[PDB]
Amino acid sequence: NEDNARFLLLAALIVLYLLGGAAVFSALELAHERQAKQRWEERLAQFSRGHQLSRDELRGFLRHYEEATRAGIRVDNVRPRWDFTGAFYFVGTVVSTIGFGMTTPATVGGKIFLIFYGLVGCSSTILFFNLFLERLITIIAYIMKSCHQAGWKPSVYYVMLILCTASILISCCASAMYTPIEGWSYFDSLYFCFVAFSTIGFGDLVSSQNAHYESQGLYRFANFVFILMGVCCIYSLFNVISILIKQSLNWILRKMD
Amino acid sequence: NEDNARFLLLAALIVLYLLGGAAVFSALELAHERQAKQRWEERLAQFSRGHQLSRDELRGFLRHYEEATRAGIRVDNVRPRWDFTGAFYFVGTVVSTIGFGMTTPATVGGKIFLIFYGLVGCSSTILFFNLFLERLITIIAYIMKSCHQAGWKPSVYYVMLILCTASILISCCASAMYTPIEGWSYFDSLYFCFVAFSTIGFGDLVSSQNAHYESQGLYRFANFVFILMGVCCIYSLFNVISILIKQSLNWILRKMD
Ligand SMILES: CCCCC/C=C\C/C=C\CCCCCCCC(=O)O
Ligand SMILES: CCCCC/C=C\C/C=C\CCCCCCCC(=O)O
Ligand SMILES: CCCCCCCCCCCC
Ligand SMILES: CCCCCCCCCCCC
Ligand SMILES: CCCCCCCCCC
Ligand SMILES: CCCCCCCCCC
Ligand SMILES: CCCCCCCCCC
Ligand SMILES: CCCCCCCCCC
Ligand SMILES: CCCCCCCCCC
Ligand SMILES: CCCCCCCCCC
Ligand SMILES: CCCCCCCCCC
Ligand SMILES: CCCCCCCCCC
Ligand SMILES: CCCCCCCC
Ligand SMILES: CCCCCCCC
Ligand SMILES: CCCCCCCC
Ligand SMILES: CCCCCCCC
Ligand SMILES: CCCCCCCC
Ligand SMILES: CCCCCCCC
Ligand SMILES: CCCCCCCC
Ligand SMILES: CCCCCCCC
Ligand SMILES: CCCCCCCC
Ligand SMILES: CCCCCCCC
Ligand SMILES: [K+]
Ligand SMILES: [K+]
Ligand SMILES: [K+]
Ligand SMILES: [K+]
Repeated sequence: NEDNARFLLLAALIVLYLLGGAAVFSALELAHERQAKQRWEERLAQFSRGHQLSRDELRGFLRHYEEATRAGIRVDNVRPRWDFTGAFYFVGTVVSTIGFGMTTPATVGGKIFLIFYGLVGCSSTILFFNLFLERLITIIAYIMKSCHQAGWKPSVYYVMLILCTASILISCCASAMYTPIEGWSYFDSLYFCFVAFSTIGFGDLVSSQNAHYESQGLYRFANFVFILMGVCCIYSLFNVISILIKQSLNWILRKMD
Repeated sequence: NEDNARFLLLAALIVLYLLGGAAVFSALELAHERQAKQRWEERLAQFSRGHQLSRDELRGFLRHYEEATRAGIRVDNVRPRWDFTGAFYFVGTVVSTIGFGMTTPATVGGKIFLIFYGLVGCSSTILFFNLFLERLITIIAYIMKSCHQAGWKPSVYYVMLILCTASILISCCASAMYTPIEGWSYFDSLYFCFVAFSTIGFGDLVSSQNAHYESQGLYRFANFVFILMGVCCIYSLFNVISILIKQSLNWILRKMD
């Protein structure tokens, strides 16, 4: 009966959390959306009136451009898709369940292979993350025992603090490189780092997609290393916080009578 | 020493898997990409020649259109963002780490709140999935014991088979709709179902945004229910397959002596 009660309580809390977040986000973003839409409408009217064009022709042209954008054509000199390096980037985003969306299959035959490839690879990546967390806990215990000098296993709180510090340090180090090389601001770099490391992957900001990129040999290697370490650390942090939340739910159930 | 060897072996296998997948995907998609690019170039040249517009003006117009698209403007009629239900959809995609990308924050203040909101919600969702898997295993054991009529826990193989069957059934039932409602093909519907249920979320196909949507009350409820069940089942399947892969790694390590 305890397990069922815990399940039901967690479901109700998640529902309330979703409702509150929806209200807050709407209140934050509605006015900016409306202003942007009005600005676009004014620009489109100005362009249509300037060159004595018609709106149906512009609609057809924009539909063709949407198709071209889906194909991969951009406005500012992007790197080619579906070469060996681009395919490596695509499979890297697929196996980690990030899914930026900058490159997607378009043919029948590529989609079946995507289904089977992902089905086989995602589980292996999850196993890799679990083994990494176990190794990190073991090395932390060994270091603590050696410094004091099995039963020296650290508590959950200290592991959480260490993971938080490591995540912050890695994010700052990665942003310090993303900021100059790209045309991004520091806060935007931190936002991109959080979105990528959590395996959410909105796709609004994607790195290493500018055709000629100076050295271009070390940059891709550094990008790969940074993304891998960030994903591992953030996943471990999520698991530890989930354990703590479960303990809190147990306390809430015990208190209520 | 065994743990370190298993870690190293898994890393090497994943690297080889990535290389092979990259080669196959490139060989599958390069020609289609090139054909699409040539088609777009021909269309753009035709339009520019026809309407006597210079290249730079068209480039500026397309840059403005990209800026407008980033805020939610489309050539077809779509539902507004950030009213109250778009926010519900956005937070639902955020907490489950799907990240379609059809709606993203654009203001300073909405990005910090996103960071903290996701940090707190993703762990709760992971805990919910784990509790669901435990409950499903327990109910399977109880049903098996009752049919035969603790020590009646099923093997991993039977759980994997049951999860596979449930995933296939849910995917087919969900694809029964989305086919006439949005005018998709059946294979495209299955592809979208797999991409969404695995929490990859490319964003090329997104459901339930066409402004007027007939009933629009039951359709959203059904969409929510279907996505929730699919995500739960596919995550459970991933965990079981990871356990099996770990057993296989142990076997091959033992064989190597
Ligand atoms: C060596 C350890 C093996 C484990 C690998 C597991 C998962 C891969 C995870 C993340 C890779 C992120 C994609 C970045 C690729 C960029 C390459 C480029 O910019 O061209
Ligand atoms: C009642 C169980 C509580 C647990 C909820 C946990 C996670 C939510 C997961 C998936 C929902 C994503 C789909 C959002 C669709 C919104 C519906 C619409 O407007 O089209
Ligand atoms: C341009 C870089 C493409 C290849 C980079 C992958 C390097 C991974 C091999 C080292 C880990 C064992
Ligand atoms: C238009 C639909 C918005 C609200 C739908 C959410 C329904 C889930 C709440 C009931 C389950 C506890
Ligand atoms: C005792 C059974 C009560 C039902 C619990 C399930 C509620 C959540 C379903 C999504
Ligand atoms: C006992 C050896 C543990 C190996 C740790 C691997 C390094 C992790 C951070 C790069
Ligand atoms: C151009 C400045 C780039 C600095 C990157 C090095 C950060 C330290 C990593 C250990
Ligand atoms: C222009 C310098 C870009 C590469 C810096 C990263 C060096 C490797 C650090 C691991
Ligand atoms: C003896 C342990 C050497 C470290 C193995 C791990 C190296 C790959 C980590 C990415
Ligand atoms: C003992 C009852 C636990 C609830 C099982 C139902 C989960 C699936 C509902 C769709
Ligand atoms: C037009 C929709 C026909 C299919 C709806 C039935 C879905 C299966 C519900 C169990
Ligand atoms: C036009 C009918 C669309 C809604 C069908 C789904 C009914 C709810 C089934 C759970
Ligand atoms: C905690 C509930 C938030 C208020 C809901 C508003 C619905 C219009
Ligand atoms: C462009 C090919 C690079 C190959 C990397 C080395 C493979 C181990
Ligand atoms: C065009 C045939 C592709 C086959 C995909 C791989 C099947 C497992
Ligand atoms: C170890 C380097 C700390 C991060 C430097 C930040 C510089 C903007
Ligand atoms: C241009 C290739 C760079 C390879 C980096 C070194 C690999 C260990
Ligand atoms: C198993 C595939 C070997 C790597 C192929 C490299 C092709 C450039
Ligand atoms: C429990 C139902 C929440 C209120 C629904 C609001 C729909 C506009
Ligand atoms: C300017 C409003 C910021 C709201 C987010 C604060 C996070 C605790
Ligand atoms: C239980 C319904 C099976 C799926 C029907 C498919 C009809 C196109
Ligand atoms: C239009 C509102 C539909 C609500 C579905 C029933 C909720 C249990
Ligand atoms: K994900
Ligand atoms: K994702
Ligand atoms: K995504
Ligand atoms: K995306």
